[PDB]
Amino acid sequence: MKQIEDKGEEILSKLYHIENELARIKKLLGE
Amino acid sequence: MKQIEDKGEEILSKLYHIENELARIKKLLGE
Amino acid sequence: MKQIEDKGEEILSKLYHIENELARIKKLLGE
Amino acid sequence: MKQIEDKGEEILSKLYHIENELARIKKLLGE
Ligand SMILES: [Cl-]
Ligand SMILES: [Cl-]
Repeated sequence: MKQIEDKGEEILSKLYHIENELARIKKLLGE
Repeated sequence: MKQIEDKGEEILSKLYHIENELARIKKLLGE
Repeated sequence: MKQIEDKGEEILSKLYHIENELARIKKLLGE
Repeated sequence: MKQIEDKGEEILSKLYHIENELARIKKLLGE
């Protein structure tokens, strides 16, 4: 189903957002 | 598919939670 | 499909793991 | 389903990444 495929996409998009958050936090922490 | 939908909802729920927890951490570190 | 349902489950399980990591990090940071 | 499978793989890939990034942060904070 394309509804499921589309949900996969949305999920992935949230994971990229999380990775951007982490990139910021790693710099705040001087990593 | 109704079950997959429930798993899709639970997953997005958790993702938003994680995003918000990381946003609170970034906010606190920036202070 | 049950293959997709089972993948949903695995994904969720990783999100719980992430939440546990975060719980630890929030305490390290005195939140 | 082959496409959903590729999205499932990309998602798990990202999750492992995030888990490892958070593990490195917890390790560094505990030092
Ligand atoms: Cl995509
Ligand atoms: Cl489950």
